[PDB]
Amino acid sequence: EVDPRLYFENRSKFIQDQKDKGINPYPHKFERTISIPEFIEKYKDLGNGEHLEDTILNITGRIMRVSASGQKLRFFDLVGDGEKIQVLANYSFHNHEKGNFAECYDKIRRGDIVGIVGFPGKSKKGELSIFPKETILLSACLHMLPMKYGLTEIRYRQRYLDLLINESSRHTFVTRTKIINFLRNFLNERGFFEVETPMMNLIARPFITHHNDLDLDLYLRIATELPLKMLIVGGIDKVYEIGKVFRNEGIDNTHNPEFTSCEFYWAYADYNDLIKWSEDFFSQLVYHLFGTYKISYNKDGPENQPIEIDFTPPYPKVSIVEEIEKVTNTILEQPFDSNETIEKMINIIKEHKIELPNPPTAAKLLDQLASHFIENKYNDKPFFIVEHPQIMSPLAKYHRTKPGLTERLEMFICGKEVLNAYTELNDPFKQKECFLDSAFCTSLEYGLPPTGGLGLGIDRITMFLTNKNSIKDVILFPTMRP
Amino acid sequence: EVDPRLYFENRSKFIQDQKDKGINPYPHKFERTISIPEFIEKYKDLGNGEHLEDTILNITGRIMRVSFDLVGDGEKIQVLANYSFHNHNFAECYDKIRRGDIVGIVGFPGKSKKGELSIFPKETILLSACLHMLPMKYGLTEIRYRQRYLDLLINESSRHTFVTRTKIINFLRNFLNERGFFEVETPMMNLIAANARPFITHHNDLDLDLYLRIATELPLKMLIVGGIDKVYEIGKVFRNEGIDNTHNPEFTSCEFYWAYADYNDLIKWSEDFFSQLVYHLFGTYKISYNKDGPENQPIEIDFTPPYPKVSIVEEIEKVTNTILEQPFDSNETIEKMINIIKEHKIELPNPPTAAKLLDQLASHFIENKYNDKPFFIVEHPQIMSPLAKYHRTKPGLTERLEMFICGKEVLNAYTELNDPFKQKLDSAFCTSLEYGLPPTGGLGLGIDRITMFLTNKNSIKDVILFPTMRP
Ligand SMILES: C[C@H]1CCC[C@H](C[C@@H]2Cc3cc(O)cc(O)c3C(=O)O2)O1
Ligand SMILES: C[C@H]1CCC[C@H](C[C@@H]2Cc3cc(O)cc(O)c3C(=O)O2)O1
Ligand SMILES: N[C@@H](CCCC[NH3+])C(=O)O
Ligand SMILES: N[C@@H](CCCC[NH3+])C(=O)O
Ligand SMILES: [Cl-]
Repeated sequence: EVDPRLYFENRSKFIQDQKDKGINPYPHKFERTISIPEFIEKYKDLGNGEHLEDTILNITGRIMRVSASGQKLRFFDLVGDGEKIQVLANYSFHNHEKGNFAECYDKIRRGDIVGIVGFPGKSKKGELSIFPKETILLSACLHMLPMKYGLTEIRYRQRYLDLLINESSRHTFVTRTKIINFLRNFLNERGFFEVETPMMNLIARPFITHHNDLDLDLYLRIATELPLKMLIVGGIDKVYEIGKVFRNEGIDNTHNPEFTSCEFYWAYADYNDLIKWSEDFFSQLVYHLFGTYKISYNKDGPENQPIEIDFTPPYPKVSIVEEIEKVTNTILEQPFDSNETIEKMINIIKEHKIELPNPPTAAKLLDQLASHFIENKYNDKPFFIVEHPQIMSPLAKYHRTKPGLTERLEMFICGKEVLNAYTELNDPFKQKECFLDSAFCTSLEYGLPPTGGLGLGIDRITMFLTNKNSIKDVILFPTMRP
Repeated sequence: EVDPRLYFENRSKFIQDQKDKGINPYPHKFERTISIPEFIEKYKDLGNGEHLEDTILNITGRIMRVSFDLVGDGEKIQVLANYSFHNHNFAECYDKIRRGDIVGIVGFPGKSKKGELSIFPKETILLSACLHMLPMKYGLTEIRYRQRYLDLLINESSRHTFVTRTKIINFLRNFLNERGFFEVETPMMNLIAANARPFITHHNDLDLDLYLRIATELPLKMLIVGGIDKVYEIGKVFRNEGIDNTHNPEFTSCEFYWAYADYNDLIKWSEDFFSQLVYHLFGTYKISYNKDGPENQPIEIDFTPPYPKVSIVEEIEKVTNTILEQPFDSNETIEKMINIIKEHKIELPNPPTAAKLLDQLASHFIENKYNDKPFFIVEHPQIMSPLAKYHRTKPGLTERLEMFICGKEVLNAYTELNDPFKQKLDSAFCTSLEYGLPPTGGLGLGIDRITMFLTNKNSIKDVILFPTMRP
């Protein structure tokens, strides 16, 4: 035990020595007849101690436990694609002509990738194993690997260690890819049409980069909203894009400078459809992934009791202003940026011991107030926070009966935002910035139909569905300090 | 012949006037019962002049011709607006409608005496006005790229072009997933960035200058090490470099990495995947392609496997009456190549490294050996190819391939190099290789060039929706 991190020294040597002896310890091809998970699937049902000696198979995996037993009989745990089988290497069954048994297995360390030629069977004890007549070294593992339960900050830097050791890690990311596919199939079913828009435009704080043979400073997209709308105008009535978006700001458990987003835009759809949409999409994904609508989620971390979140539609809808009003014994007279009212809000913020932001714009004052009182109204369910004001919501179309508000929604899971959508604004005159892009503004003048449109935070969604407290856990190689 | 300046102003006025009259010319919702393409599909088979007057339908589209022509989702139907049927003033409710306007109609389906399939309005609402005058059909420059929504609205080919792009991508995603691959997302921004100049940007609350990925190769390999034996990613990659017909600073790529697969597997792969996509999209393996532009006769490109394979060195050698003795970066040989470049009147690059000298020589002689078929250019040397594993029988070469269509590169792939000692890059990636990368084959596709050929376009600008233009 306790190797002095000289394993590398004594492996890097061992490699060169293998080259010196005429051997190639990194051979080009190994023609395999079967993947581990297939192996398990087609031999799960053998009787303890039954060998199929007339079946010669070629298999590959990574060694993960070199157990030894006798001298003329040696074990190994072999893994591939998230699964394990045993190897039982018997001096008796070993094809001697190719090589001396002891010296063909004395070589194999933990981590090594091997290629075995064997027959399938079960041990007396009933462990399903491969039985090698021959074992080739395909790609050595030069370093000592962490033991099971070995894992820190190393997970994120070196994901390949997480994926190799912690059976949950693999699951976590297999779930991410599921979700994304589910959604793509969800949307394509409904007739939507995936496109790609530009990552860099000419205009949240942005990431700014230069194009050398262009002499123009460009900007990494803070979102996918604008071009898609320009495409609705193009006459792609149902259009979406899944993909990375870049926001220069603080990093924390629910914040990464680059993150995956989906936005779809559905011509001829009002706010009500997007609520029907969201309730239908969330529930179905959750049912798809767990067979039940309810799930468990360790909000306060895995050392603390989980909570149960219930995705059965419908979900609640809360009117942001009416709640803050209700909950503060207060009226918030319009317009919100009026003098009288901003003070009334700052008065509230301080008097409930909460952090004032600078600038104190009514838009930001609302958001804070919301994020204190309302956002954690329900953890045990997802719910919507609807009808935000126009001065929070400048692409959101003016609500049709209620003055001052828009027809917008935001779905919240356990305090955090994961969907944001609204009846789009399509009337160029009402766009206060247009009287944004010169290009986008113009399009609106070519005539945007009534449209509803919706945005999802892929990672936060993934986070909840994979019981992670950090967004760093559900991204494969998050951006770390050096 | 109207002026476009005032047209905007007179419509902008017309909107305000509508609001003054209590009318809302941008109404929130119109509950439609049917899409145009559905309308066509469920009434294609009416007799000329037959009305189904007891069927009241709600439909929407964009007006495109006053005589009215109505379009939605790439298709057109007629509108016939009759005093006979109008729910009562008719003239003043339709004198209002301009070309471009989006409307919502309440009508019944039927055919004109002449057999044109149409909707018949009792009522027509203005849903979203078109404030500008639109291009006449067959009146469309640089405007296509800046304002794509005009291209998509007028030129029935444009829509096709992009519908094809999204097809291809889906075909490939289903192609790969079928075979067991596992889509992932890697980072767009790395600490250290193929051989290409990078886009460089700063993270504010990290206080650090990061690099837009020039490719997806490295992390995927680090994932192979992770034990995702079949892994792929489709997505944008950023290269600070020249723009032209087959070049955009940002472009879509797909790279998959296939553990335990040799270089040959990737040939089988590519020949499969190309042929099948081509068969999938056109029903035949052969396509037509206006290489020299649409004013010039097309050529026929034949995707029936197998495709040819050409040994880069052996060809340049063969074609130049020349031996190119190893090592290539030797003194004697570089000269022998520069001698060749000048003496066949071709542009020398600086630096004159043997790696670049090869590439040029290749791109002149070999790359246009076949236009009428796709073909492979295999076994590049190690000094061109530093992630490519050393070819197993031939010294000096690697086990690499590159599929070329009509002179242009669209696939690049090799038996990966997995032996850290032989690697002459990220401290992170290197390290992974020391944890032990199995034999793996891996492959890269240029989504946009592939699209370009399959959609008969001379420019890569045509198959990207909003290409990056100068203002
Ligand atoms: C496209 C929108 C749609 C609503 C859901 C989501 C809202 C937030 C935004 C965000 C910002 C940011 O700076 C770092 C993030 O990680 C996230 C994130 O995951 O979700 O993304
Ligand atoms: C994934 C790789 C594999 C070879 C096929 C293709 C090669 C080039 C890449 C490239 C570079 C560049 O700086 C500007 C580009 O437009 C393109 C492009 O789209 O074609 O993509
Ligand atoms: N751009 C929005 C998502 C789309 C909302 C509806 N247009 C966001 O990032 O929140
Ligand atoms: N990174 C390569 C594609 C993968 C080739 C095989 N590892 C390129 O951009 O050409
Ligand atoms: Cl070979």
